[PDB]
Amino acid sequence: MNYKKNLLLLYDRPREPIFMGKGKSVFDVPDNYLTDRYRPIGPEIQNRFGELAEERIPVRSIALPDLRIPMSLGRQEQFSLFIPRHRKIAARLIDIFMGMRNIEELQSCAVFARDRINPYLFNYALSVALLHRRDTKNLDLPSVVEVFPDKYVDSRVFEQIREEATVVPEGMRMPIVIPKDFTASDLDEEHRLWYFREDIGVNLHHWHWHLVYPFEASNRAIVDKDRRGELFYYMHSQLIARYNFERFCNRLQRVKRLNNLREPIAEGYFPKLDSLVASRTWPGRVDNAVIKDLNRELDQIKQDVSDLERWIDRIYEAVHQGYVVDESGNRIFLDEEKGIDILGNIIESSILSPNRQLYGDMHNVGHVFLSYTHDPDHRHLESFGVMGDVATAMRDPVFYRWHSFIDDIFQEHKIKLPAYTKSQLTYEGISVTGIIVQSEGAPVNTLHTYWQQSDVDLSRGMDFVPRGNVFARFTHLQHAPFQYVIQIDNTSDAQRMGFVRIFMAPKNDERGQPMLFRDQRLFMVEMDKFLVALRPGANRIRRRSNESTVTIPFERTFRCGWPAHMLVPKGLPEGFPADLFVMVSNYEDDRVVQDLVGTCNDYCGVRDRLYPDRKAMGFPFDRLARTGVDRLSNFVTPNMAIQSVNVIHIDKTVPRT
Amino acid sequence: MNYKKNLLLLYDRPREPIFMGKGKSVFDVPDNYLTDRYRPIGPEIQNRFGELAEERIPVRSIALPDLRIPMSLGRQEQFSLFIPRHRKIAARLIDIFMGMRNIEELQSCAVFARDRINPYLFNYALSVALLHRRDTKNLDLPSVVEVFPDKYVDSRVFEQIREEATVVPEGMRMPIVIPKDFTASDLDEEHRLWYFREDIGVNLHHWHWHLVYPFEASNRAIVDKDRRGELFYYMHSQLIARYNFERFCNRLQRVKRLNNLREPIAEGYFPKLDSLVASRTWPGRVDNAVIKDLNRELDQIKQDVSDLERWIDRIYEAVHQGYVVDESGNRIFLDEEKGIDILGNIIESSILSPNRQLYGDMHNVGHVFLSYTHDPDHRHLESFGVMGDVATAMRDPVFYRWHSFIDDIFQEHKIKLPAYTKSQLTYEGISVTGIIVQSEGAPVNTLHTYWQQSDVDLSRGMDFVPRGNVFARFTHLQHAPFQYVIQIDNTSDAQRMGFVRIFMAPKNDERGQPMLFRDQRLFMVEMDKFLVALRPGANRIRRRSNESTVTIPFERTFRCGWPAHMLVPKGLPEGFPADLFVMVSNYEDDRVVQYCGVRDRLYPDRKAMGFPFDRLARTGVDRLSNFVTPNMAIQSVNVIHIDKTVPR
Ligand SMILES: [Cu+2]
Ligand SMILES: [Cu+2]
Ligand SMILES: [Cu+2]
Ligand SMILES: [Cu+2]
Repeated sequence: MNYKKNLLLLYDRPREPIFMGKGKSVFDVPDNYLTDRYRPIGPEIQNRFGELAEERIPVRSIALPDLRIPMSLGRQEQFSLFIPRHRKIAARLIDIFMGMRNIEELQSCAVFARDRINPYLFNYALSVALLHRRDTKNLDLPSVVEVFPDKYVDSRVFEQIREEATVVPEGMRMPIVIPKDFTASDLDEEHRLWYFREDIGVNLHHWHWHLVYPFEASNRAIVDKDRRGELFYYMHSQLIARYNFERFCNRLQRVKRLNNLREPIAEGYFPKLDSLVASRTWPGRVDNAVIKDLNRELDQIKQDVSDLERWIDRIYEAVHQGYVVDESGNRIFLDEEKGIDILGNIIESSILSPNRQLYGDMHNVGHVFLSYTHDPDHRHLESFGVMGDVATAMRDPVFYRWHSFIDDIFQEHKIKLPAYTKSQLTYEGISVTGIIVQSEGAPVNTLHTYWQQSDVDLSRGMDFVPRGNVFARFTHLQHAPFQYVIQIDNTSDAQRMGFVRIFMAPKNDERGQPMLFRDQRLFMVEMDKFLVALRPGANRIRRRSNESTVTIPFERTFRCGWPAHMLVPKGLPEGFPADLFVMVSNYEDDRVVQDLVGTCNDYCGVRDRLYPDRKAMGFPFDRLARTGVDRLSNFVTPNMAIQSVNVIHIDKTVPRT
Repeated sequence: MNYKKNLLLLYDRPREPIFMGKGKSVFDVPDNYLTDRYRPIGPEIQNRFGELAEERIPVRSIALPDLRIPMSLGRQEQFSLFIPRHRKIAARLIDIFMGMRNIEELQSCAVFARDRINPYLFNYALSVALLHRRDTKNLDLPSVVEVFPDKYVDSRVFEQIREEATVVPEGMRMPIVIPKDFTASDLDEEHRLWYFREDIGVNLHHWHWHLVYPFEASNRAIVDKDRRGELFYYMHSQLIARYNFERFCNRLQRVKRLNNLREPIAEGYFPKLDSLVASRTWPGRVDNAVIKDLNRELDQIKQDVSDLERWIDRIYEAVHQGYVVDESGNRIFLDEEKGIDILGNIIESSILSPNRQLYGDMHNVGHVFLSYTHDPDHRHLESFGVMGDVATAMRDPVFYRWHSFIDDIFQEHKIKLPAYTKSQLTYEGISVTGIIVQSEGAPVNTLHTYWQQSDVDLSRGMDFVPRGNVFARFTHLQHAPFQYVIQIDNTSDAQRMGFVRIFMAPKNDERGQPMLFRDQRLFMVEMDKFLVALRPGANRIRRRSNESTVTIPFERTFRCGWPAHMLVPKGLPEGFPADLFVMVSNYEDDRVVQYCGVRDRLYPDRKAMGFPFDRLARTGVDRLSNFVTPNMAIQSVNVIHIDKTVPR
């Protein structure tokens, strides 16, 4: 009905009162729905903003459950899901929206609440409720860049957008270029990774992943998704694999983990963001900041560094022991199947953790510690730095150090699992004899990258700015389109089903030697995974880069999955050598019997109960090598193939077409 | 298309070869589709009936997966979904039919298989496939009475139907009366409940319920229906409530549970059925038969009584402990919300059970033990008695004892739940001031029952019988139509939505006083549950007996739902006193944002099944008349039976 489309208007101009009129509509709000500030002059307002509106949306007056807790958070305050207290506020609000009887009342509750609670919080609480209600499915949720550009753009632009919108008439407005490589100069070698850390795409993917797989609320409210623990492990694990790749393409070494929390943090980061909702800027972190015990009375944080250290010591113990202990005292075994999934819920701390009290909230609390080095006891009345918000956490270099450490802990479990036997990863009959890649106007086995400007309308997000269009020009990494061509022989006499699993890693190390397996296995980034039917004899399989199951299209992100333009590492101008790897596994073993919708539920989707692959995530390379194996070229079975690829960057700006 | 209608022809005459022609059609069965018995004389056969057919259905020759497993079960053997081995065979066949994507290849696979596999098995496997594919939806499957009358009718009639059909010309054929109250004489007081145990209607309802909610099925999608565990609890729980009602109307006490499996079973039952597919009869059970350890090597059953006892001991422990343990070792808590649902899947064992290995297959294995007392080690090469088949299980009195026990186990959990507070079952503003019932030509607050003959065409099920019509006359309980009239006051100033929940129980005890709540709560049978919009002030709600959400129409059964004619207990000639109860709950709380429209999504009521009375009374409450809140009402009803046979 219309109602579905009317809720989307709430996302429009988050700080402009709801009675000011969104898009080509306006809400006809009761007087008891007006805020205390504006209610005493309600007559003057409803009339004043009624003009220029095609439609007028009525709203029925209900009682509405108590909004005390939702309103506890200040309006000009920041909102993070990492902070213990905010979690309890969101879960209260989400409960109101995710218990609202009708689509009429959801709209009524929302319209009332919207101008009383924190915009950032409202956006989150609504998102999730709509996302997981059974009568608001298939809904096109606005990009959070468009509603909250302050979390994605240098603060400098805002006063230019205000100038341009006020001075120049619509239609004649110049697109505002968004600064890139702006957080640090060349004295800081970390500045080279701007195109990854600060890319709009990857920050949106991270934010959205945490939307659809929260770690707190209610198991029916989306917490208990199949293998979400393993997902948490793998997704974040691939972030660092991809990051480490991009590091090698900028003449840097692999990211160093956060060994121990008492030693200083070498790499500072000033993010250059200004929260228009908080009306303040995010604090920076200086070079050689030290983690400090937190005592944030307001936020309900009383945590010592030793608490964190204690959790880590215990988690390590469990991993080595090989089992964990639940609240009850019983033992649960970290086996080949569910071990990783359990560990994930323990480490991030999802209510699915079999003993939160013992093994703690290790990952999340780390994000808070790192974000509050500048003001840990609240004596300076300052908010958290960028690592305290999922929306912005990936911008800071320390993210990759903290997430690198966490990964080492997971690894400590994976190296205990028994090596995959020759048998286990052989496909009797199937043999892959070669894989190549071809781009239009480029040699075989060669990928190209470059810069590309794209445009985004940030109009809906610019509160109290003259109406009209406000286009912003993003510069971001892009790759030339390509396609894989895989030669597979059947030699069976029957149609064979198979999973095509495509990863890509560096060929050599930082010192220029052909990488060993033990090293290289951890640097393999997944590039594609798809089902294929093989006829007897010979089969030529072709797969386009844009069909990737790791990626989501341009149009989806701007106008949940990994951004398409970030699919290929940057490489070097002189060319960066890389091993492309493909494996065909026996789909009959890997199959997950299931009924599936597969239509852009941002990647097909996988919002259906189960995850569509019985094998472990990162399956060929998640475990150690079997005896005798030493490098990729002798790890291989017949049903696998390796290919030398060369990744060439070109420092030029192509248009978006 | 036609294809949908052509599959329905497979259900016609299950034991007549598929090339003999069904209805006004015939299949053009290839010569390599003829069975090894019939292939060598294909020429003479194909053109025996070759002219006399209006339509001729072609059938394309396809690959056809290996049908070894489906064909493992003998053709002259009995089926049963309780037997472990049959489950694996059926689930595999279901998988084949289900796995042919095209609706034309399904017809081809079916036509081939039909004459190679066990008819009972075929019928099940097809029924399940059709009901749960997308292309074959809303397809009206023929009543299993019409295709397999042997499971529903005294064997005596069959030789009369054969005589009548051979001797007398069509049009002059007399309807065959089906014997009633034929399994036992008046020396057995259990014989009085024939009209319930042996009623066609209720046996069909039971069979069909297990069709749409299986407990084992390749793909955990069709087994995983919303609250199927709680459904399993409640549905079966209502069977016994209704049975116990009918017992009181025949001067009997409440059904005694199977306290322990070592003690003899007092009540024997000879069902008098003859399987025309097995060409044998179902075995009877003698008086004072004892359960015995099973070793049915063929059927793949190796179970000791102590195994059953061990499962029970463990389930009781879990229920008292208040939690279960999954395969992984984790604990899951039997809370107010999902507790009952979990327990249901545990008891009887649905693949949804969080730990089958520990808590076992308790309900199902019980059905097998009870059905094999006469031959537990297969030394006598005899098949299972009536309790071994869902289609026939309700005929035996022991069914209600075994299902009575099982219910007590569920109860043990329900009595742990906290009593519903005055608050929880009050509807602020709403007040029900009275409920009555009226039948045409009968005093107020009075229900009538009687016997009624109905007719069913068993023609499609009578294999190798001269074609024509074969009408059978069933005698079954019936009630005079009636309607409820409910007086509800709003006193709010706004339109209030509400759920009307109507139950009926016996009024008094054996000593002649008002029954106490603790007792009476378990004897309340659901009569209706429907949504109503109330205007401010006063509202007069009227509801017909035939609008009941517990029931399905006549036409569906004869031509899943409780039979309409069985909606009202029998009562006595002198009149049987009963308390009619109604409650209006706040639909806003009970609502679930998504017999009762299309079934395939959710159970439309957030409240527990049997909601007013599933839990113990709050402090101070003692009998129904002080359990009541304003938004409830009680009414004395009198149920009168009349021993006469009315026409339709
Ligand atoms: Cu994250
Ligand atoms: Cu993180
Ligand atoms: Cu049953
Ligand atoms: Cu049963």
